[PDB]
Amino acid sequence: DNQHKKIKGYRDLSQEEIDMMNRVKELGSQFEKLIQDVSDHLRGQYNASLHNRDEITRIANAEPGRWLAIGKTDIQTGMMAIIRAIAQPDSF
Amino acid sequence: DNQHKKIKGYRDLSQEEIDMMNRVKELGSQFEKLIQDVSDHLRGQYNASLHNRDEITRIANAEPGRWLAIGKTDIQTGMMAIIRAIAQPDSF
Amino acid sequence: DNQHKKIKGYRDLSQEEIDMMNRVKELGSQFEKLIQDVSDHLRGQYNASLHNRDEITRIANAEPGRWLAIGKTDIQTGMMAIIRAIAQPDSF
Amino acid sequence: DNQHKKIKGYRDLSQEEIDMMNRVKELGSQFEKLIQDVSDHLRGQYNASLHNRDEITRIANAEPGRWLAIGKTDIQTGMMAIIRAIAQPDSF
Amino acid sequence: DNQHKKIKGYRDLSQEEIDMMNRVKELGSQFEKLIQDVSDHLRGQYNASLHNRDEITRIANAEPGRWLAIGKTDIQTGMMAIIRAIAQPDSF
Amino acid sequence: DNQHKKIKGYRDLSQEEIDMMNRVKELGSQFEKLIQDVSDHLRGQYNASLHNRDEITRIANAEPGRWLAIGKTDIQTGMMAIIRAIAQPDSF
Repeated sequence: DNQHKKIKGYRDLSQEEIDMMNRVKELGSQFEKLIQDVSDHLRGQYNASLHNRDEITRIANAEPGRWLAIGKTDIQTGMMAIIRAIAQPDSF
Repeated sequence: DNQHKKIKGYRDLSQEEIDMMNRVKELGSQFEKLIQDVSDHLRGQYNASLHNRDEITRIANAEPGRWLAIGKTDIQTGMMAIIRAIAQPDSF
Repeated sequence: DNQHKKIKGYRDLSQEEIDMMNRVKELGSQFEKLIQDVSDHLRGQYNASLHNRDEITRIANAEPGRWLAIGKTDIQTGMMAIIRAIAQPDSF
Repeated sequence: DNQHKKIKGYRDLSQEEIDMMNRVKELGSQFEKLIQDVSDHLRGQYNASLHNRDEITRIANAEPGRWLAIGKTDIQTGMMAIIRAIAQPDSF
Repeated sequence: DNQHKKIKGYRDLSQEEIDMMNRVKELGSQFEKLIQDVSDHLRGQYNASLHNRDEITRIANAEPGRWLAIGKTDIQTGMMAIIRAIAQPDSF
Repeated sequence: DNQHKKIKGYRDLSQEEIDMMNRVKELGSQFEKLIQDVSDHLRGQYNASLHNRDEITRIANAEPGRWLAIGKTDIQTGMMAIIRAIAQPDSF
């Protein structure tokens, strides 16, 4: 379909550009694995700390699940910006 | 000096927590290498395209150096948020 | 070349999806025109105010060129996020 | 009440400045309509895909509702920054 | 344990640097108090307005709890960036 | 002129709402003073370190002026979001 040629901003890309975009994506998958690992650590920390009210309150005050979510969003939009720097669409 | 114990929010950390923070940092160094690589690609692209006004205008309109900078800032603040999710400082 | 099929995350798209992505892009071009208009207003404001030190200091303290730049970056990354919500790449 | 004169940062505005602020707001309402349209598309996509587990998993992995929400927040804060570039409050 | 010396990026800090970091943190606690105050105002506003459908719809359309949450996240990441400007870790 | 009534989104405000907005602004001026203080510290640090190439390279690698600028932008947009949570404009 060459669907991309139907989207505004399309630019033809070299293999080097594609490889660089794929590299950002592969590095991102390593961050995704790391984030899943941190999330499992947090789930365990909470489970172990059940019934310890002071530690449950400490975890709630630290808001680690929220901070992990912020980090995930920043990593992903950062990847998107690096890829746009490579792909260089001809649109605003 | 135990300087960190002089900073508000200090919490004692386990080795697992330190290892996880170091992992985020090591993955970040891979992104830093990737960003330096993209930046060199851009420098070459501009050099090759000197005197080709239409392509110099295309590069200026795509603003790839700006987009790369945005991506770097997002990757770094994302790392900071994941590390805070691990370290869990006891402060706002 | 079907270059996009060489990029990780590729998904086939319907015409409706392409139309929606093009609509975001067209609305973005209206914002780009608006931002260029505001930038010209600022250039005039500064020119008129040359030699009026108090008003030059007021403009420098308000930092309108910086705020306009922040707005441009937010509009553009917002467009990128809406387009990802439509295109739904199969990658992190 | 002239309530705005009770808020720090107040600056008197010209009609041109008000018109420009209203234009950003009107362009924003077009983006709000577009975002509502994308949200309805997503609701349909999910409904059609109910019982197709592989496609429900694809949608959940793509997180399009989250990405649309990120785009909405960026469009709105971008509007706020362009308006501050026009209005130029005399405060930090 | 000198745990911080086990984290990459560690740099020794002066008392002035620690005092400056503590000041950012103390100013942050004032913002946290302010945000809690605004949140209580919103809870009251909603309670008073129960049964007034037009005003409940106005509040839902204004999304003040969402905007307050965005402000909290920006204040906190801003604090983190100022503290990094002071602490100057030797890592990406 | 009641200029604000000419801007879309206008809502009448109570004195409590105005006081809360002014409080955010006053707390912001304390952050602005703190940021100016950190900026002066950085200027001194650089001056003292002139001719010490290793320390000049350390400062350049830490990018503290950039991080301080990021923090300033986050503090200011955070203030803007808290104020919108108070003022609750009737527009997107």
